[PDB]
Amino acid sequence: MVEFPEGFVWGAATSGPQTEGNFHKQHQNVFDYWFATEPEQFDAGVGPDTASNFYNDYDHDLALMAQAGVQGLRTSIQWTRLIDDFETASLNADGVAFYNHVIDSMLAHHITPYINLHHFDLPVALYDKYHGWESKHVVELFVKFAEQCFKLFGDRVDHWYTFNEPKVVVDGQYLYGWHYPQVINGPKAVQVAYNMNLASAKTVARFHELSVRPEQQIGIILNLTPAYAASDDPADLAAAEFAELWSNNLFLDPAVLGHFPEKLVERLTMDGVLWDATPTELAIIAANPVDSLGVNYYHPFRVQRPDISPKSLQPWMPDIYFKEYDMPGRMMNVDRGWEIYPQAMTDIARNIQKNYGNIPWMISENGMGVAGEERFLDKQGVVQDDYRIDFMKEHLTALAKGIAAGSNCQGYFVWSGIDCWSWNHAYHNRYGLIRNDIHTQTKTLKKSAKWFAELGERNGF
Amino acid sequence: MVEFPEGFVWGAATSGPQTEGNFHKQHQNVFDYWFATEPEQFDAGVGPDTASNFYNDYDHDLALMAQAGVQGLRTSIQWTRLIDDFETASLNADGVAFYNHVIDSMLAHHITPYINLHHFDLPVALYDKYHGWESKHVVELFVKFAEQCFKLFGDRVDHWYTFNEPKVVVDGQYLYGWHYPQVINGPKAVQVAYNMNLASAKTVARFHELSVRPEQQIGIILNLTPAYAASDDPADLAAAEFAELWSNNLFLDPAVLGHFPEKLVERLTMDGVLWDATPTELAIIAANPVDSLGVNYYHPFRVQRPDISPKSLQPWMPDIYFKEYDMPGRMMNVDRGWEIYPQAMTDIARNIQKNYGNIPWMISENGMGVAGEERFLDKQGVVQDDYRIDFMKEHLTALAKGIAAGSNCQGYFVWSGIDCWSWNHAYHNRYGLIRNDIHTQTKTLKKSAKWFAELGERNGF
Repeated sequence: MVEFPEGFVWGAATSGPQTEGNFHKQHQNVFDYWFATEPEQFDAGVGPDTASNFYNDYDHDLALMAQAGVQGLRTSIQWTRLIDDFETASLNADGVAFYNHVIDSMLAHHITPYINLHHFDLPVALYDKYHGWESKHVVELFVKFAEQCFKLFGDRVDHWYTFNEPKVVVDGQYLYGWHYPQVINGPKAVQVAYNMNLASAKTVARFHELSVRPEQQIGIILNLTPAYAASDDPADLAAAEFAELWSNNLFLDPAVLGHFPEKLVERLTMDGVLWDATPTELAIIAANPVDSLGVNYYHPFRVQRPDISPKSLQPWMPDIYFKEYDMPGRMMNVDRGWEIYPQAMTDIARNIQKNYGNIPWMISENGMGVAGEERFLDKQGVVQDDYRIDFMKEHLTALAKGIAAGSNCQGYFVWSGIDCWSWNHAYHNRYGLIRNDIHTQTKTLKKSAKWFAELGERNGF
Repeated sequence: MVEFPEGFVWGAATSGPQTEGNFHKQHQNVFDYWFATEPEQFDAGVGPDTASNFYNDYDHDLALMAQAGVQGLRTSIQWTRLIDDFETASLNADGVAFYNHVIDSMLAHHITPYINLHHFDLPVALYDKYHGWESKHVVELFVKFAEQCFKLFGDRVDHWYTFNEPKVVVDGQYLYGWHYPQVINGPKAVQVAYNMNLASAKTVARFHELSVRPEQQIGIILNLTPAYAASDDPADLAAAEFAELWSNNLFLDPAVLGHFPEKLVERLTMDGVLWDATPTELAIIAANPVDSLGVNYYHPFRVQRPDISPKSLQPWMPDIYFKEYDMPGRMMNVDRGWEIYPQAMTDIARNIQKNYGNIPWMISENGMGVAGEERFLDKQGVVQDDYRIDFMKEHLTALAKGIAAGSNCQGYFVWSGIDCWSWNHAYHNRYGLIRNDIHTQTKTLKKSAKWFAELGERNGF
């Protein structure tokens, strides 16, 4: 009734920081330090020190994911676990040993590894010493960490990603207080977006200098969620224009086309907040676009005119040009606060096909987070998460229309395999096909896990 | 808006004698002896013995030059420091170690070495024993010295020069009294100019027999300022034609074309002052042209007829055919007594392009000297030397339009990187991107140093 291309990958996505726990980890990332000093900023004071116990229980957790139909698992390597000295990227022997264990264990459970290098987990010491992603020297230290990952694990990992959602690092660390250091500074944010695009292009370049087999490829993972104008009012259309350039093109265009979006550069310049770039850096970005795209999609983005004129006396923010809009009658993931709009999948697919060379891409994250899932347990402690199955069906239906129209989508990864630690929200909302009882770290397939395994067997539903 | 070829080298120029100091040097060059016996001939009694302390401070000095944007550094090895016995070019172990330290330090700071073999520093013992450059035996001893440099340092130096401006040695030692021994004798000057051309050619032959890598190449550094005639009257046109042949073709033609300028030798012959040359020597000159050209430009050269007839009874001098002329309305460096005329660089570029097979060449010196620069210190001890930036801006604009017309210019070297000892003028005028407080040997980047680094980054301005 709804079928998918031959070879389509059915996978799951997590990250190191949200699964491993902090057991024996050498360095604190910014979230580790945030929790150590202000535990009250986290749901129930549950931080990342244990998370979903993946450091200790990886082998059996991978077996459960394989049970759940996870043919590919995408997670991340922590800079703060792998590296001893950041300046030279010397190696923490115990951390290298741990990532070889989980990659080997993925293979033994017949899971294809997809390895992302960075997922919101900047080392706090590099923020204290250089201001983190503001520093083009920190950019270089990142590339040297990437180089080690490629040399250590490239022999049995084909599929890599530089970053998960750099835009969330920019927004979170420098615009809205979501991430420690909670800086609130538009111009810095512009430089950080620049610096992270540059780090990604420099990592792509080093990846291909070091690759040995043709099937090795490196990509990036972004939100491509479209900006719908609230109305056809010119002021709402103009707000949606800028929201689109700034939330999507800022990263999509340099990663895939090789250059920054022309209209955005012009607006940033006119406002006096343009990044500092050099011709040599821009040439690196132009010469090393990603091999593939990971699309994270959860909810649409709707936007109307700003309440006050953008020429008002205020600190510069991208938000001076647009304000978020609530559509009456929207479908809502309420205990979460997000709109549910599957059709955006189709728009994204068409946009990639028409405007971005129909580059090979995957849905790298799609999922629904729900609170208090103990209420939906049945007589055997199996969460009856039909809502999650229906949510997956609605978005997969939309995806398949994009594919039949000709968009080069090659896989679908659910967020997430096993309930994992959702930053300051901790375990308030669950996303997994597999429930984790975090008091005992005992995990059990949900109803959606068996549906997912069957979806992969029939390559459809 | 003014841009340069890809690969363009942004560099700085100095010399051994003007930077090192005489710390532990085995031999006196002619300037050393001259300061030791008549220190009253040097500005403020400041001599060569400490200079800018490069012998003791080279590593930090190079680090400072690297942050000033010095991509290649051109300096010189002293005959009087490297060599123990001149007759066999046996080695002084401490001198060898010193120059390996310097060269290694350059590569460690990512500065490409450009090594010149001679910069006005004839060993004084060789003047006393053979009358120096008048002696073809001394020519042979220079070649034995050069051979040693190539063998010692050829493994990690690609770019060489035989001489910095032999013309200044001819002029200074044998015409106008600028250099000890201060001989005033036209006929000897003519022989010394022949001998040094021969010494350069023999050194080029020795270089290529010893070369290991195709990248290795050796040139000569000349001043090629054109002789602008004061007017169109034939007496003025005649004066300028000879001034051109004498001050430029005398060295350019044998160095690049492999033969001497015929209308010049004809006049030296008719005046009975021609050098003594053998056919075998002339064969060496023709068989070993240079691989490249270093051009020194500072100010134009304007010329009018001589006040009396060249037939008058008087000692033969090149000047009997021309007199320098001062053009009304000239743009002046009124403190230093130099006219500013950046258009001459465009003329040089065109002459090399049209008449010397567009041989690869660089601006090996260009710069502006200013006295009493403490007048422009900020509150943090940084010279505000905007005049120097504008000087560079004007000459680089002229340089670029020569490159646009097709001239094969590949680099631009500032005189100088660090303030250095300008012979009898000592430290009266400062040329550097980097100030030296000569009493303490404490060096500080000037404003122009920051403006030189960014220029290298844009490869333009």
